[PDB]
Amino acid sequence: MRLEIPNHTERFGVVRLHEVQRILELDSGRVRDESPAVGLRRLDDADLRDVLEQTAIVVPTRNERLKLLEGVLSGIPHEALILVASNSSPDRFQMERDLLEEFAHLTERPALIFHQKDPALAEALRAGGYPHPIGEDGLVRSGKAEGMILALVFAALSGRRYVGFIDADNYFPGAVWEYVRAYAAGFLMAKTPFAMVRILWRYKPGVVFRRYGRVSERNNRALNQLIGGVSGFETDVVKTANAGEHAMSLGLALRLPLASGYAVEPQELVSLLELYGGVFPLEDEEVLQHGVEIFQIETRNPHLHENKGDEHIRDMLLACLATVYHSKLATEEVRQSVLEELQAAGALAPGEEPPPPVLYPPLSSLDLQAVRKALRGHFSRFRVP
Amino acid sequence: MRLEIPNHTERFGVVRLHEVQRILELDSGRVRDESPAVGLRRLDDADLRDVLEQTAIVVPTRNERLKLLEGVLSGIPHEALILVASNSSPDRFQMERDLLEEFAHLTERPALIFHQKDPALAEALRAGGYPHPIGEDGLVRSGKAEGMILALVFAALSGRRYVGFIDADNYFPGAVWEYVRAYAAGFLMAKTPFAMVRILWRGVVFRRYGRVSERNNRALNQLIGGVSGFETDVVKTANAGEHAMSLGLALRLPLASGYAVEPQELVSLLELYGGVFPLEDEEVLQHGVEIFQIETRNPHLHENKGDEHIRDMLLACLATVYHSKLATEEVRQSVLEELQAAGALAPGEEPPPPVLYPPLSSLDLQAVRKALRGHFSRFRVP
Ligand SMILES: Nc1nc2c(ncn2[C@@H]2O[C@H](COP(=O)(O)OP(=O)(O)O[C@H]3O[C@H](CO)[C@@H](O)[C@H](O)[C@@H]3O)[C@@H](O)[C@H]2O)c(=O)[nH]1
Ligand SMILES: Nc1nc2c(ncn2[C@@H]2O[C@H](COP(=O)(O)OP(=O)(O)O[C@H]3O[C@H](CO)[C@@H](O)[C@H](O)[C@@H]3O)[C@@H](O)[C@H]2O)c(=O)[nH]1
Ligand SMILES: [Mg+2]
Ligand SMILES: [Mg+2]
Ligand SMILES: [Zn+2]
Ligand SMILES: [Zn+2]
Ligand SMILES: [Zn+2]
Ligand SMILES: [Zn+2]
Ligand SMILES: [Zn+2]
Repeated sequence: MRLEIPNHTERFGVVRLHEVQRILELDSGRVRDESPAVGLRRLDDADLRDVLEQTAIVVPTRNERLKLLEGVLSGIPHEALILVASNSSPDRFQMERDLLEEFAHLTERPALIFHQKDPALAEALRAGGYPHPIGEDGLVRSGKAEGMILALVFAALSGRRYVGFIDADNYFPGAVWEYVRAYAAGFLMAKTPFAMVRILWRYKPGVVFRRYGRVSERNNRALNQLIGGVSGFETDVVKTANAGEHAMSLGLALRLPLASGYAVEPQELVSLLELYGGVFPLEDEEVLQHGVEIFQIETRNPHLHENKGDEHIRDMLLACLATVYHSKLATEEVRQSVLEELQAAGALAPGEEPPPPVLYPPLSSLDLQAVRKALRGHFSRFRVP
Repeated sequence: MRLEIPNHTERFGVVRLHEVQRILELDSGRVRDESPAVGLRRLDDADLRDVLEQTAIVVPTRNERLKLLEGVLSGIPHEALILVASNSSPDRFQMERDLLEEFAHLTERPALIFHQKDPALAEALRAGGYPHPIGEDGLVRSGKAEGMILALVFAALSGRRYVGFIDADNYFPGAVWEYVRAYAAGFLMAKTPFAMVRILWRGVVFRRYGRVSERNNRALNQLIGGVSGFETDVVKTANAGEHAMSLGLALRLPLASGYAVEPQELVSLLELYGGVFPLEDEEVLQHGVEIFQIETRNPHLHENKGDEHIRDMLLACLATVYHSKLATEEVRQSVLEELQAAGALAPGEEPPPPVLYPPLSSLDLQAVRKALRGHFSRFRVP
């Protein structure tokens, strides 16, 4: 894989937020006597795989066609561990388990699968002193976030260094291969234990392709405005406010609180800034000397995700602007810019005070020993030989 | 890369057609010390690339969005030599030359490019003892087939062993990568110098394209059964835009003109090496031909929704069979019926015997190498 080097890179405390990098070549081949370029990076097959050998790929699903999910699976590079994080209907979940098993079996690779609403996991969490995801029903709430949270836990338990997420509503397995390799590419270019990689795909000049465009644009702005509010300079750096397909080294993943809804992606960035932007004093000694790199990689393969959702669009916007409005870094100027976008579209007339998004605190607080203690008689269930 | 094992294999003279194989895993990793076997084919990354280091990948284009073509290029595995065969308008060709030059420089890899209507090549072919694809104007005829012929000449010259084709109307570089890894996957599983790999995929739109290719496939299978004496289901890639072949094979093979290119490749295989007619080629007699058919995980999602061509595609293919020297009266009539049934005059129906260029083997490479001497500069994207 050959990417561009980011021409500029926003600095913000110890966070280093790189400008978008285009991928020029999907597959760079095998390094020998190559002539060094200063404007782009070639990443060697070998090293990409070695990185993927330490990488967990979470595939979250809630009643997604089986064909699709199989498609996605066949597309994940061999070296990565697969975790299906399911929340499907009980029937479908079984079908998913059998699907994974055929797959892991035939391709001689380890995987894990689990279900969001599994009581075993709920007590596991709670024993490890992490009761926050559980609901009135005594089970973990439905929500992609809560699924990811549990996937993070497995990632942690399985000793993988990096976690990446790939959505299962992906028609193109070849795409998935790229996104996953691009994660590994990010982590290679990184020179910090604490790295994040976010995939985007921009569309350059309708119903779906048109008016979702102008919302990510707005969403992206509100992040840049948030940064601007602090540095005292405008910036156009953030282009991945929502980035479903994103990855992070586990060391950083466990450090970040997560939000509940569509708010999840945007929050991560806000969190990073609040935590490591040098404004509030910084506790974490190992981050203060290594810093955080954030990569934004522009993929060669389009994001084609099936749907039939309109009111997901409104919400997406709403959630992003919420996380910014309620940031401890939001200057008075930003807060109002944001509130005006909201009202002037769809949310509370007078009279707006957009719900503060609700935040699970970092997993760094979950005693992993307790969890290991608590699922001993079960780990062979989640595990798919 | 992991694939299914073909669950059967038609033997026809020394030709072996494999039943379709699904790719199960796009990327099987590095086989480093690994316990092999099971009922699938696993192909090591290292072996795959060593094969691509011997592979030319031809990208034909007539007047296609540049952004599409950059895409396609970006998906070709690094090891593979890129040949852009152009027949675009004067203006565009320039832009294409630039595009490629940029890409190859930036990614440090050899490419070549030519225009189908370049006079220098027409002179070269005529020198090579091969005037056949030249039109009246004195320039090479338009049509994809003619482009491929030229690209094969470049392939032979560049001394690569294996030639793959990839159409540029392709929206997903990821798909492109899978195709080219599949071509290598094919050649790796072959136990012969003479191998061929053919890729396929599985409103009221694509219903039209379906029933016709299943009809094109059926036609080819009928060709086979009429000879063997027993019906077969095996040909599923009568049309195969994305295909590859070891070069040794390609130069032995006479090429048809229209949408006859793909079907005719199979028919000529069967006629030359099916054991019916005298087969004299000490090497093919002794090594035989393997044809693979690989079902890809990534959809063929191209730039199209037009119906005039579709009929023509059917007519083309059914003609190649009708006019085969292997067709039986039964096989002939069955074609004629479908072909009238769809679109073709009631009485006087005898679909055009397609026109075929003789094998490229019948060409002197040193002659063309002499003739292109002052010109290699402009073809090679230096
Ligand atoms: N474990 C779990 N998985 C879920 C849940 N709900 C959905 N999923 C699965 O996780 C993915 C969520 O995808 P969608 O339901 O398609 O959400 P979306 O509206 O397409 O939005 C996505 O893309 C955006 C683009 O960057 C993202 O902003 C967003 O977070 C999300 O990933 C899907 O693969 C789905 O099958 C859940 O409650 N729990
Ligand atoms: N060099 C050259 N290229 C051409 C010419 N005409 C078309 N091409 C290019 O070669 C490819 C042929 O694709 P289309 O022109 O889109 O043909 P099609 O009707 O889409 O059919 C394609 O797909 C089918 C899939 O198996 C095939 O059956 C068919 O042969 C062809 O590849 C495209 O990249 C096209 O721009 C030509 O005269 N010369
Ligand atoms: Mg989706
Ligand atoms: Mg086409
Ligand atoms: Zn810049
Ligand atoms: Zn996506
Ligand atoms: Zn069969
Ligand atoms: Zn021999
Ligand atoms: Zn195709």
